[PDB]
Amino acid sequence: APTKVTFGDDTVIEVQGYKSVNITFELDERIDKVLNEKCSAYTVELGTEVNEFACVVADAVIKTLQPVSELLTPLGIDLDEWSMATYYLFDESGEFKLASHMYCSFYPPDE
Amino acid sequence: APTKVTFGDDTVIEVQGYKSVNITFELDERIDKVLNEKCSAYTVELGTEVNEFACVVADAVIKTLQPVSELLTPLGIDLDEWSMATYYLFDESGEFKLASHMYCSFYPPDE
Repeated sequence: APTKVTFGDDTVIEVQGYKSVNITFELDERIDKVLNEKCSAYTVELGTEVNEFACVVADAVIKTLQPVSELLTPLGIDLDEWSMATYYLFDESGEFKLASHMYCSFYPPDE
Repeated sequence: APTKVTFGDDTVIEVQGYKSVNITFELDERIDKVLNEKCSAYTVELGTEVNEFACVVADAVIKTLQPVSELLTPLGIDLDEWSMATYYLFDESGEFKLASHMYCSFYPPDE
């Protein structure tokens, strides 16, 4: 919800805070170069959690690859199987917290 | 369109200016009481013109009176004429410039 700020008089503005998040994809090591081009730019609200931001990134990867579904099957990639995978998003140092540069992978951020 | 403010780092904020407008009605001088109570509070963008503002106040007046349209016919009010009538909005001094307090009437602000 945008925060309404009244300055007295008669004028009222409402602001919303976002953060420009750039994601480097490590999903398949092959089609990652095209994911870092077509669905690598995001802008998320400050109050959002990573568990819910991983969903819009998930929907964007499939919507990016769905038109070219038939050129993925020779590579062994199944969008139906990819549609239900667990997309993890962690910091540049490796932690499930929002940040500028984040990594996307099917596996947790190591240990 | 909300103006985007890049503060460096990765934080982007969207700012949109609005203006609190309350309109004292001069439409019928019998139902002007119930109009000043249920559709006299608006929040308009700083750049909106009055001729376009008159269209949302017009719809808000008819949509306020439509659920009780059958009680307006004994008073001599027909929405089908109000639905197609022309609504003027002017400053406290009779100018076509937005302000906190404006008037609404079927006639221009005198001469």
